Amino acid sequence: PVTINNFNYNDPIDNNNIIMMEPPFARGTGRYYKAFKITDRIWIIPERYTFGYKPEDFNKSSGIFNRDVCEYYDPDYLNTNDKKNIFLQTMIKLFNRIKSKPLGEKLLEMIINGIPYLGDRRVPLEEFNTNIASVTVNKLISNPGEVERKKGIFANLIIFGPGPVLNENETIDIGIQNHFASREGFGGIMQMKFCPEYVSVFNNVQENKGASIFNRRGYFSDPALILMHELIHVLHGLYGIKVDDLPIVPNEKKFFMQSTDAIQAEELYTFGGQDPSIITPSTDKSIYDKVLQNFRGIVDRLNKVLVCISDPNININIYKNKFKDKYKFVEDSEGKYSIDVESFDKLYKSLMFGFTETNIAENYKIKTRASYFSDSLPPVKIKNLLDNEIYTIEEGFNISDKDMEKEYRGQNKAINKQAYEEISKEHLAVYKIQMCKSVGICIDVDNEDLFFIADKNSFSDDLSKNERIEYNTQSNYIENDFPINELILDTDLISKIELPSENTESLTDFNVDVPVYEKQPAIKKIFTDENTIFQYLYSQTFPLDIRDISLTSSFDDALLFSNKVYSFFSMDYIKTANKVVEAGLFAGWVKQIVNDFVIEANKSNTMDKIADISLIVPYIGLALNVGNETAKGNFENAFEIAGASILLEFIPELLIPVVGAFLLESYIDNKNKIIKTIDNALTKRNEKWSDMYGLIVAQWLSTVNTQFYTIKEGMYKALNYQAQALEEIIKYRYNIYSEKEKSNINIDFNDINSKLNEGINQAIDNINNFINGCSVSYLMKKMIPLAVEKLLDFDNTLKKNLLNYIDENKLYLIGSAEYEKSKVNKYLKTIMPFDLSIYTNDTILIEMFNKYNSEILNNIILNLRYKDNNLIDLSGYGAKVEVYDGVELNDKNQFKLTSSANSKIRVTQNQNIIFNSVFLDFSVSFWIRIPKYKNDGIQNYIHNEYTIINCMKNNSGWKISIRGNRIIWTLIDINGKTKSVFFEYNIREDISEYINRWFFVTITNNLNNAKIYINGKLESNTDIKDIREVIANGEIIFKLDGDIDRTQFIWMKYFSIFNTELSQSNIEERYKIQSYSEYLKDFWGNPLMYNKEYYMFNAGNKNSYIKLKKDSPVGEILTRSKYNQNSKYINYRDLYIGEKFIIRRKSNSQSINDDIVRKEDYIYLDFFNLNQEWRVYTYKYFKKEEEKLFLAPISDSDEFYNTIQIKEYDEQPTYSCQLLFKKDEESTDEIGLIGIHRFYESGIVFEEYKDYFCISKWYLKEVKRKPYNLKLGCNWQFIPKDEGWTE
Ligand SMILES: [Zn+2]
Ligand SMILES: [Zn+2]
Repeated sequence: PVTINNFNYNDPIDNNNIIMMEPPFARGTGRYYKAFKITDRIWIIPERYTFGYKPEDFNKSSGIFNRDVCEYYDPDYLNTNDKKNIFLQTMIKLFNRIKSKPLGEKLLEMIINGIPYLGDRRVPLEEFNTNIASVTVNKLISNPGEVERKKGIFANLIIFGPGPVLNENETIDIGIQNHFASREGFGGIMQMKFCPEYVSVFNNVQENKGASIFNRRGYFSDPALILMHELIHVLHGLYGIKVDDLPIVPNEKKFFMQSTDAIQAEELYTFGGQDPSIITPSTDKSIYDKVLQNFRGIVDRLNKVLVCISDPNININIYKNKFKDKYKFVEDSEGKYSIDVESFDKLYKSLMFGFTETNIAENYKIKTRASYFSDSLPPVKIKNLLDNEIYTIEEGFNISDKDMEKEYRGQNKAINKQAYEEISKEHLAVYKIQMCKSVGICIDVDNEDLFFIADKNSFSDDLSKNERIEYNTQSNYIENDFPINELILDTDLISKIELPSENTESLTDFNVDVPVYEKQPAIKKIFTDENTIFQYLYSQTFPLDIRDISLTSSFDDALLFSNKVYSFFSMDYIKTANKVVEAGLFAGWVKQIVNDFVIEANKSNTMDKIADISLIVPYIGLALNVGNETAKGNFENAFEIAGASILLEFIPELLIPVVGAFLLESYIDNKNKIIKTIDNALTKRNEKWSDMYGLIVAQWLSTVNTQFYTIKEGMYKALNYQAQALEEIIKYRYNIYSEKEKSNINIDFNDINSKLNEGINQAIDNINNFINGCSVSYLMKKMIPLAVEKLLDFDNTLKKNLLNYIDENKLYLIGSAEYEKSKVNKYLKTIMPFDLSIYTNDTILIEMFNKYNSEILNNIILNLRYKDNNLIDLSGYGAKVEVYDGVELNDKNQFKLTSSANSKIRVTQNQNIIFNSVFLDFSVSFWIRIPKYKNDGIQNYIHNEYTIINCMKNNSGWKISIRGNRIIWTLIDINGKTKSVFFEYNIREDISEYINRWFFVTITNNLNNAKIYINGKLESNTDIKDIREVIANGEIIFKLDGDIDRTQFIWMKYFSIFNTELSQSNIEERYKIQSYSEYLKDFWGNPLMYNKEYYMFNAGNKNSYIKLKKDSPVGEILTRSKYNQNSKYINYRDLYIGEKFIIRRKSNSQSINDDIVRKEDYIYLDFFNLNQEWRVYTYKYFKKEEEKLFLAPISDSDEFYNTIQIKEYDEQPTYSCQLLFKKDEESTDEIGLIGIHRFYESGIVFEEYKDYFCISKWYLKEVKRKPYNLKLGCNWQFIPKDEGWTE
């Protein structure tokens, strides 16, 4: 167990537990410091740390020491004995809190027992030397007034009070002659500058600080955790594993980049969580190797140590026994020490991945920041840690007896206000970047607010080096993970070996390197005329001396006038916000504008399913103008085109090394060693793939996800600036009224802020999801594929390398050279799927990833869409698309393939996507419109099959072809085996649902079947179990290829490919999404138009048509004529028959050219009666359920309704539409719907029933029924002449 000593600052010096110490950096000169032994080998010196600092630097100045910290200065801290005593008692309390749990007590025990090796690199291997500044420190025994008498002591840690900056805690190691014992396996006395009262503050982006922007937000740190973070650094230094290696350095070439010190892997390991993932596997191993090497040196020393020249009283055996336990070396029955790989591995992982801030925080139930790379905030002062009502050893601030245990409420700034005090900004110094324009106006931006973008030099290029393979050679993976549970239950973790006595010979060689620090300017001026995120956010603020502002959508005006504030919300929102009303209408106006704010903010949940984008926050570009000028034009469109990439402030240059070649070792005659080499190179190959992915993840996290983090913080600030502006306006307008008026105004400012704040929180959740999705998108589509390219290349090189090796050994391999030759083929055949969980166990990140992978739309690997009279791939995988001159394109995303040789599209797919899942798993979906057969060309139509889409590579692939009325899907595996599935529509139907009409096709392939779906319905199925590997990523050629008629053509739309099998549910949904439109459609499925001649079709009376009756103003209903020739293969009813109708628009007298008919439009239904245009009317005064419609010349009669409202009552896809007669646009009095009715006629000569073009109220209730009745007589379709249909 660990004993924490007790004492008061004024207690007498006893030369044992309370001494007068001579600090290492004092170089054995100057005065001593009263020090207190809080525990064995650990000392507390309650005084400011002054080594390397100038006296005046303890005062706040125009300078700063660290560019990424809001530095608090206070030269009076610890300036009285009572202050010193408070420091002591507080440290005692923190140590008690630390040991209050197993994890912490073990951290302390490891630190107490991790005594520094007696010596360093300059010491002979056969000796212990205690006479060096990193091992021995002196204490003054003599009387006060002379250094006459001193005594030496061994020590592990010396904790001082803070340096100039109170909130800048730091652990320092001792260097001598440019080297550090704590970095070379020996370990050495560690020092620390620490402050328990002024703690750091943080806030989670993906979360919310008690959902209160108007209230204080964020959480303050538990000083016990801050202390344990530093203790972890001490631990590393004591075990001599605080090694340096390739650091993460920030790119600082652009003005928007954040500047900071290089970050060592040891720092990221100490924090834990996701940060270790920013350290690539290559570097993880480099560090591992360096430490192991450090330990080999120590173990050899233990085998060679014979004497201690500096202190004859040192018992060699005791130290050899202690160091053996410290480093976990093993010892044979003779006394020979050696390294036990298993024990070293466990110790290393325990020290680097077990004891971490994140792991300890979780164990002690203390909240901390999400990552090392997260904006730092201004610190706060803790009022009284010594007050058990505010802070306890058992629970810290999160005291259950105060219901502050749940959700870390004790650390919540908005909640536990009695626990802290804000800091005077006058004592704070922050490094700012002054962005000046070439004129002039200047904006100050805190360095913390900028973009942290790791420089390419941050990553190791070790993957480019050659690797020698041997029967020995084994895989090398370092799991940046360690089960904290076992560490806590490790029976032999903590040493049970005697701790040597601390007294020793006084130090006489005070040689040591003392760091020298100095402030740098707190403001750096840079010049740029750019108006990016910083400028846009600034335009949303106003000075403190101003109280009357007005919102504006003009960014430039906002920057120009102090009373003008920029808003990225709607034009309507802005106008309403600046509206001034009378006291009597003020309350109403407040409810209105606040409600509008919520609505505007809520637009963050906008969907864009037609573009295959489930979520889009449309106003982000207007809000920040981040990345590639996202404020100009329409953001949604720009995002559909370029995706996540447009939001990035900078596109990183990735390090993706050409993997080094393998050198296999030969073993002639030795059948085994040769086979082993083959197998080792294979398993090693997988290590390269994994290591490569690791390199990608590290770069994504430190160059890309960091940028997206800044965008999220920016949006949080933007939304708050918007709410603050509105609150300012509301206050101003309210305060213009007199006190008498105010009394009668019903307003609650707390509720206002409550509703605004809630709207913000909802928007933040949406924005967080949107941005995280973008980040993962970039990783998967813009990073991973580039790594796959190199890994695939590597595989090929290694493939020929292995086979060739199997040849040169052909003899020594006898009857197996072939078995292990295919062994290579089948191994290098299957590639390693990328799984982020392998490189990190951060819940937030893993969840982001899993979310992304659960969205079927991310399985889209090809999505050809129209943009600027051209077809391009919007899948994000960058397929190259060449559309040749013979292809016709329109903005309705329709494209036509004709019989011309140049009517072709060439698509070159991305070869770096896991498409070939080995068992064949993918889908193709598209809309198509196939013209009707030519009546005198029916033989060739039914006989000649022609390809329309062909995708082959090495004689393997797939293709879509057509033979008359049949569409065919064909697969051809690597062997040449073939399988087909097809859908054939009938060509003898009176009225067909498919011939020359747009319909939706979807083909899915899995291990077992090949299925064809038509309009969401499964139509065909073919077992493709026997079919082997199918190469599907060759060039896709869209072109009619076969013995076709020169008049043959095909229309297509929305062609897309999924690298997964779509479910019937996914397909149904896609069908409905792509079928959706604000406008009605014609019979062929094209947009319905005004001023276009159409024959009319009735879904409830298919074979009937309308004809103006000869002697009367009515529409008689007749039977359609039919195909008359004698072919046995075809039959149909004529479609171009009956009156030629034409839809005219009612509103806006913009003439009668042409235009799109939209649902709910008011129209006139006319038709041509020879050289005249007649109209369809309804006699106003009928009392029966229905009546015959009145067809006559155009005119305006008081007795007839002439206005029709075109409707769509069906909620499901249909080309049918309905026609409604209402008393007038405004009223809700429905006359009825246009349909067909049967009448009985009995005259002098004829008796029979006849149908007429009518209007009936009966349809009004029927169209409400579910499912929609498609057979209703009020369902009409408009048929215009079309080249795809001849009769
Ligand atoms: Zn640290
Ligand atoms: Zn940062």
